[PDB]
Amino acid sequence: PVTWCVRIXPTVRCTVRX
Repeated sequence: PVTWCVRIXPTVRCTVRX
């Protein structure tokens, strides 16, 4: 249920963990 929006260089990604 937790979303982790991290960025790798200029690209942002939201990895959802539960």
